[PDB]
Amino acid sequence: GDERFYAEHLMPTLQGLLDPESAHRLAVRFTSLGLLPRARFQDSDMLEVRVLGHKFRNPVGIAAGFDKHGEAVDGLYKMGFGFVEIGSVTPKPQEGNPRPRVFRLPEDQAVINRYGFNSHGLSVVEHRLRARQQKQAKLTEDGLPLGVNLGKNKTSVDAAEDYAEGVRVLGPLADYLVVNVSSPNTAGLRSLQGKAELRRLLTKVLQERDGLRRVHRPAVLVKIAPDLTSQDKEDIASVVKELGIDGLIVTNTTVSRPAGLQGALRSETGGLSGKPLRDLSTQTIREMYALTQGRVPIIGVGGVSSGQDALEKIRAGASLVQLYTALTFWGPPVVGKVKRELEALLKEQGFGGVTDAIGADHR
Ligand SMILES: Cc1cc2nc3c(=O)[nH]c(=O)nc-3n(C[C@H](O)[C@H](O)[C@H](O)COP(=O)(O)O)c2cc1C
Ligand SMILES: O=C1c2ccccc2C(=O)c2c1nnn2-c1cc(F)c(-c2cccc(CO)c2)c(F)c1
Ligand SMILES: CCCCCCCCCCCC[N+](C)(C)[O-]
Ligand SMILES: O=C(O)c1cc(=O)[nH]c(=O)[nH]1
Repeated sequence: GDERFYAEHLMPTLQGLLDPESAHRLAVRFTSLGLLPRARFQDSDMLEVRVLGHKFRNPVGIAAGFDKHGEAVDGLYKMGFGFVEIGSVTPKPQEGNPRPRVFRLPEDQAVINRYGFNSHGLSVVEHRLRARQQKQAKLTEDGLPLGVNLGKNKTSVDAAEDYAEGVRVLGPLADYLVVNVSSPNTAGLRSLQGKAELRRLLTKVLQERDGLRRVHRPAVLVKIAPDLTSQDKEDIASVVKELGIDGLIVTNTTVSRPAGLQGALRSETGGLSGKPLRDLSTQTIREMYALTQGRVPIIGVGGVSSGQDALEKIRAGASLVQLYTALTFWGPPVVGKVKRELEALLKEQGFGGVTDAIGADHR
């Protein structure tokens, strides 16, 4: 009902009137103000997942980058997301790259962005989250956890200290933290995915995390690129198991440009998201699940806009999934759509619930 209206009329009209960055800002504002109908979909028990030390009422989250500064968290839960991830947040405020820096590829159901970690900074986000900290504690108890995605400043000399500062400041306010070493839009950042740098970096992050008081001690996940070599992936899996990293987010956007893209803006610099990333992401999930023997929780992300997309990532090894780009095309109704379709497919394929389907392709 609302799905068709948003998909065929409202969203195409917003896109026709507004450049993508302006449209994004409007979306965040409307969401923050709750200017959206409370999702009518009631989450069934078979969508519940217990992972990362928490209950998730459903496995569909909002990916990092939509609410970079923690301004729309409650509105995103109202939209029906089972968990919310904000960020990336950098230690100091920074403006990001010059405009234009976001591009729609409607023929490909894709987006290219080169925002460059535009961030209000840790202090501002800290105070935003503190203003609703007890509300979030209740939401988390009720199965709606909060993740905080940490980045590094453009002019930072010591990347590990940037992430450490993020752990110290926002760790106490998060159910999980994400060490984002896979943005394609910060020079040198992805090199932090290399084995030696990654081990040093994550050792420091986990030390800082372990130093927080117990009820303020988050899970720590690493978010990785879809563009890794086989060697890169082996090394990451090894470091993650060695250090006891709590999970992986798989994947960030791709700097590849798959054959067949039709969008006029396909050769813009930046990370590509949406459908052209979908199966690249799913295969990266599949590989990382195998390399970690299924013992390391994966949040699967990239090109999800249907129950089938979600279930493919879950069967490949994901315990949870996220989406972003689908929102920009389908609007808020896509969340209920994915959940309804996912429940139906689980039933069709003989799964008792999401948990039974995690990694099922490997078995
Ligand atoms: C405009 C835009 C901004 C993003 N910003 C971030 C970010 O700040 N940090 C991050 O870890 N991922 C960021 N992402 C990546 C998404 O979290 C996600 O990994 C990726 O877009 C694939 O999911 P999707 O195909 O559903 O959009 C951003 C993506 C887009 C499209
Ligand atoms: O190109 C982009 C884009 C690019 C890069 C990042 C983001 C976006 C992005 O959010 C977007 C785009 N085009 N349209 N939207 C968009 C616009 C909206 F108004 C809403 C929205 C949210 C809440 C309530 C209501 C009204 O009920 C509407 C929405 F979800 C998405
Ligand atoms: C082998 C992967 C090649 C690159 C990505 C493949 C994209 C598959 C097409 C499904 C997209 C649906 N739509 C509306 C976006 O065109
Ligand atoms: O801020 C950005 O440019 C950004 C960060 C990130 O992690 N991923 C992405 O696609 N963009």
